[PDB]
Amino acid sequence: PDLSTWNLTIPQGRPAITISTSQLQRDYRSDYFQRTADGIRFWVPVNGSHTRNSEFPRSELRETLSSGRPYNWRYARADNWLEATLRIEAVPSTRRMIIGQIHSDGSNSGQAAPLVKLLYQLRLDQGRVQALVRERPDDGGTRAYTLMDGIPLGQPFSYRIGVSRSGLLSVSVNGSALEQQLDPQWAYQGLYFKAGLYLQDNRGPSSEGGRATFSELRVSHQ
Repeated sequence: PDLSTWNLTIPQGRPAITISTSQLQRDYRSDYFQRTADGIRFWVPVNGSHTRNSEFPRSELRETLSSGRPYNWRYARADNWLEATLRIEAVPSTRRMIIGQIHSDGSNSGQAAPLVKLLYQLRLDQGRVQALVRERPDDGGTRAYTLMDGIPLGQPFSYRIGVSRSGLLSVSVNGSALEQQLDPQWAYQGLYFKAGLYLQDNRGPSSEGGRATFSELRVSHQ
């Protein structure tokens, strides 16, 4: 996958370090992020470090300009899409983790919160992917929609998250989708894509954590 348009936050350093787009391009490799024959391999130990405003570790990409500068866009400028193919290889005790998001920069709202978070949850031996969407930028909560179930560890699945230039939010897994016209307050918020592994668990042995390989990861604003 093309890493030209991403920078990466890892679960090491206190607070957590953000690897620049430049450093990422120079074939950066570590236990937390590796370019493999199967794509990009993410790994986040449950006891890894956290960003200054979060309580959970992550090895997650954040959208940027090729210059490494954070890229926040308003949907009206074009058709925005994030497309991925991945397989979950390991999960933490809580058995859930964020695998993708459309986050808000909070430039024109009281908070910087995600518009949508894709959550993978392994229940026993079958994993399901839920889309947690918040109706308005300042909302305190989100609504969960199960897009797909029956995805065991190792089984590849695809997902796509996007917002049309007219404001139509589209979220899907294996093609199973949910479409929603965005509330007008979203039209003037800076939005950005994220992909990787963001845990929602922070306790356990170093041997515990989340792991996944993305065989496909494309971002486009056409």
